[PDB]
Amino acid sequence: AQNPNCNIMIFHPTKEEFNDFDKYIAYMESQGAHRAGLAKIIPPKEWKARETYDNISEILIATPLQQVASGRAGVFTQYHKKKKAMTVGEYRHLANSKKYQTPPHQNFEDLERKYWKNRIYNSPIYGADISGSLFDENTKQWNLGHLGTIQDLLEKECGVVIEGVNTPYLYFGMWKTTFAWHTEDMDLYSINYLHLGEPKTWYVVPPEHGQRLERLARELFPGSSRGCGAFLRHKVALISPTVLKENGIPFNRITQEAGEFMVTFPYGYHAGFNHGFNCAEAINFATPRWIDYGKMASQCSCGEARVTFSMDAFVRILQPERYDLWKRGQD
Ligand SMILES: O=C(O)CNC(=O)C(=O)O
Ligand SMILES: [Mg+2]
Ligand code: NI
Ligand SMILES: [Zn+2]
Repeated sequence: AQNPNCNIMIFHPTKEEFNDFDKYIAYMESQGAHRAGLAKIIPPKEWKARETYDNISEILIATPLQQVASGRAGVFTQYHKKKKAMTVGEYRHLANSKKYQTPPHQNFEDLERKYWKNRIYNSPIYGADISGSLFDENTKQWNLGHLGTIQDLLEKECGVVIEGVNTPYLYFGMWKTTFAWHTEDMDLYSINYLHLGEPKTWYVVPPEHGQRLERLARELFPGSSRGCGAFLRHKVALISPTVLKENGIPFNRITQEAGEFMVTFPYGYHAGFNHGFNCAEAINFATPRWIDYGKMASQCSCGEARVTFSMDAFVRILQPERYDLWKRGQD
């Protein structure tokens, strides 16, 4: 078996190998990359996502989210308070303010220490899930706005034609902005490109050990666990690496820098934080190997997790028994 310790792999494709997305994902998996839950892909040196980022300040962040923490430094939840709309220019200015900026630090490890020590005592503002793309239409390779769609994958593999579309989303982050422990909707893959700015640190549990994370999470968030059988779909729970180590949960960590791709694999739980002002673009995608994960994915039926028009069709076709009760959560 390739990659039996489930280490995060880093790939360096040539421009020639960067021409066929599906075939490169298949290559990565041949080398065991999926076992970790997360891989990094460094694009060829000749590739660029677009010519410059000089004209992005007028993008609107219609609902910035203030991420308010509760709990203890190692084990907390965050709630997202809606703030008034601001442009990307306004947001970058706010991110760079004395109140919100990244503190002085030695290296990524000192900054990670400061994050886990101090996160709960601040409420950074996140511009998340903004439909859109920053790829130039003339970028032909690994353009997250031109991938083949999950609907077409289901059609090619399974023969069923469904409604729905699949488009990318932009994330504008600042110091301490946080993504809680989750897998993707319907345990899909995701791909994330860091377009500009400061890094993003990721933590990931191997898919083969996801249930161990869930068991710990039920113990650490006992009331949430009673209220919903898949409460990590709410995307509010944080657990530090120290706590994961104390409880024997296998995981890995890696820092993504501007100009690099990350791929998360089906049922790879991940969490992380941003080092300072940045902009990422991400989209879900599927392969043939995904199909059985889609059939087995947990679902939120307390109704908190509340998810897309397009995810309806996936649940209807892959999880017809759940469909009924699931749609009660979403209506
Ligand atoms: O970048 C973020 O804030 C979160 N991204 C993801 O969880 C992802 O790409 O799967
Ligand atoms: Mg603009
Ligand atoms: Ni994700
Ligand atoms: Zn729920």
